[PDB]
Amino acid sequence: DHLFREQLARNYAFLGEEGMRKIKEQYIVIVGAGEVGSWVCTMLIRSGCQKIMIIDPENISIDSLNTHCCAVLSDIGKPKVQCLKEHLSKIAPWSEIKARAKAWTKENSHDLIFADGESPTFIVDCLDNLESKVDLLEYAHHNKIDVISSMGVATKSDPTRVSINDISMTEFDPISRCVRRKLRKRGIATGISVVFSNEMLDPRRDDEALRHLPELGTMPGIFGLSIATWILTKVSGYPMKENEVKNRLKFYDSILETFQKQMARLNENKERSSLLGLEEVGYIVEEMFRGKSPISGYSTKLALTKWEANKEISLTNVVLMTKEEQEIHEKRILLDGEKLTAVYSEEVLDFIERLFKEEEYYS
Amino acid sequence: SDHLFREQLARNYAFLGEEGMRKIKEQYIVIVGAGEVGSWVCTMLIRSGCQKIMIIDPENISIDSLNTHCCAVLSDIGKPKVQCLKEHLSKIAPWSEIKARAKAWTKENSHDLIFADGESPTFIVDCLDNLESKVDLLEYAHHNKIDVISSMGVATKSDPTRVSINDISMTEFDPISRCVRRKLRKRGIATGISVVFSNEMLDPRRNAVRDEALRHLPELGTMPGIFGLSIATWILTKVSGYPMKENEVKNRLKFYDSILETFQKQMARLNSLLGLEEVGYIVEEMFRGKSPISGYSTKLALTKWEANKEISLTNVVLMTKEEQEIHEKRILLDGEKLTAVYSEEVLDFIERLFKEEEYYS
Ligand SMILES: Nc1ncnc2c1ncn2[C@@H]1O[C@H](COP(=O)(O)O)[C@@H](O)[C@H]1O
Ligand SMILES: Nc1ncnc2c1ncn2[C@@H]1O[C@H](COP(=O)(O)O)[C@@H](O)[C@H]1O
Ligand SMILES: [Cl-]
Ligand SMILES: [Cl-]
Ligand code: NA
Ligand code: NA
Ligand code: NA
Ligand code: NA
Ligand code: NA
Ligand code: NA
Repeated sequence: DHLFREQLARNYAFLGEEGMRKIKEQYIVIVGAGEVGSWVCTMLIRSGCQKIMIIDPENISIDSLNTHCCAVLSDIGKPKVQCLKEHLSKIAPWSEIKARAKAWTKENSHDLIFADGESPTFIVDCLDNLESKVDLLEYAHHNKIDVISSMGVATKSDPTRVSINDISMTEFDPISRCVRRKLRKRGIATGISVVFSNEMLDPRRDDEALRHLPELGTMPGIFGLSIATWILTKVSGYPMKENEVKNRLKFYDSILETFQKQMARLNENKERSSLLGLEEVGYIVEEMFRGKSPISGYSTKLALTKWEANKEISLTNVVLMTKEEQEIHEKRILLDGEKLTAVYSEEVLDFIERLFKEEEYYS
Repeated sequence: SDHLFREQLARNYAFLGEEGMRKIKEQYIVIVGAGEVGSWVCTMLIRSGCQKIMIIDPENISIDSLNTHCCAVLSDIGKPKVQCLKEHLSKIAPWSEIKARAKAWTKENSHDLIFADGESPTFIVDCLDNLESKVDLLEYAHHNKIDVISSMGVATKSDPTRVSINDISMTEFDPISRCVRRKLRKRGIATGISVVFSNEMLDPRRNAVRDEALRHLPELGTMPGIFGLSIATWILTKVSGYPMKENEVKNRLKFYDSILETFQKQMARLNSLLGLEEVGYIVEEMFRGKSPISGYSTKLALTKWEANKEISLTNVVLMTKEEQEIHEKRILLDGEKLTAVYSEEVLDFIERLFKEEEYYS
């Protein structure tokens, strides 16, 4: 009773009575007991949450003893969740720790997280499998739960550059790109706060399908804690920064109008023209061409245009460019209808064709 | 077996390159203090490679130091902090030699502790709280040319992004760093000592008021780790042939000459003991590169404060050559009162800035 309070005396003195009282009553769901999740579960419990749940099927491979905070030679081949509850039941016997040695899915979530008829306060994504994460975040958002997602920690080697901001604003982190694009594709643009760092290492040997490669055995720690920290502060009501968002709705509208015009010029069907709404103009400009004309590189006064004459309107057959560039394009390649090989050089058409192949991956 | 080490540490091996690891193995790392930050540090370098660490921490694993310490559990409370680690780390890294030391750290024993076995220390990590001992340590680190990192403070820290690693010189902002740097500079050293710290502004809710009797307040369970992990990350990335930010220092040595030149010149126009390193302190640390009269950073100079007192650190003020000339005629030569020339708003701020400095002596 009064022995518990002396263990966390530090946090009681910092966040206060009102703040700390609010943390105890919460219930957190950790999806991924891996090298990054490991820490959250610990730190959350060390800093003193009574109830958390860990969801991870796989066992601790000899690999993980480089990063995993609480594991040890003796825990090789222990289900990652099973090891935590064992190495946290010596920190806090008071703490209920629901350990689930099963995989998470869209279909089992309803009957697994609500278990014993109690809602969760927080979902912490600490997954690796792209296909599984996006699904979790979709489910996390659409049910309106306070939720934070870890991005990958691969290629990262400086703890100063790490950050927590809205998934929308991870432009320059190649690791995040793979998920937020796939998550944007399902409509979710700016709902989620996430960890990551804008650290690029292209001069390394290492080695357009981008993948998770190596990682420095400390960094995952940094992430885990920085999440826990961010949880602890958000939950408590301590002052933090709000997440800035990258929705240039005004800019997406102005573009759409330059496309919605083109559809009245060509005089094409209303059942194909309405397909491109504000929602999808955003995706196209921000995630595909990254606010940059693929022919030149300019970013001032752009517009959309049907890419080929004969083919239907879709993401595979459309592109943005400078007004002047779409003026030419509209006039030359599709209205007069001459082959695009004489209007555009080799260099560019290879950059375009691949830039659709990459879009066809996320479809 | 070698194979154990490699297959266990593989992901790092593949990250930094075998040539990188070779160096990590060679390292003999002294970690002074193993309380919150120290504990973190120690664990990670062992866990991430290093097979030779010394730890120096008297106090025992307090029941409160559970939401902080990196491994410690209820079973091993009331146990020497250095031992607790040795046990947990010798279960994860049997290959690793962790010479724990119950004893406390002094300027005198330092050598007879660290060099005892005969191996020269490659890297020192300050994780202390007693300011005296910390300075005494950082002092020792530099005089014995040992690549050294030092935790500053985790007091009033909320933001895991603001955590920076850099030189003492650059930590102007972080309020905690002052007491540590100030003394350090006045011992005769304000460059070379790498330090982790958050320059996170003092949180408003729990302009001429600065009297440094301000100290450490409450921690936040997670933050110590951020510091620990980061200075581990740092040490690992440095030792291994891996690229790095390369922290750069704000020691305006050129400036100090040009301002001292004004002071030295004022002495020859009147009727010289003041050092260049002493000015640098007066300039950067006390007046903070800004006149207390105007606030401008341009065309600055020194000048004897009042004619009655001896030329000391508590009786020379930095200001514009504009302000030097006026002050020189009116207070040094014409012999006027101080209340007569300068506003009381200034003369207070100047008094406090001496009562600040008065402490550090
Ligand atoms: N679909 C999934 N649902 C839940 N956990 C998963 C799923 N796929 C993988 N995991 C686990 O989550 C871990 C992610 O942690 P990490 O690789 O350290 O970021 C993996 O190592 C798996 O053990
Ligand atoms: N003079 C000293 N020499 C070495 N270690 C010290 C000295 N004074 C205090 N410490 C240790 O510094 C650590 C700081 O950790 P903490 O008290 O948790 O902030 C404690 O574990 C102390 O035992
Ligand atoms: Cl959120
Ligand atoms: Cl063992
Ligand atoms: Na809330
Ligand atoms: Na519109
Ligand atoms: Na150094
Ligand atoms: Na400290
Ligand atoms: Na930063
Ligand atoms: Na100097």
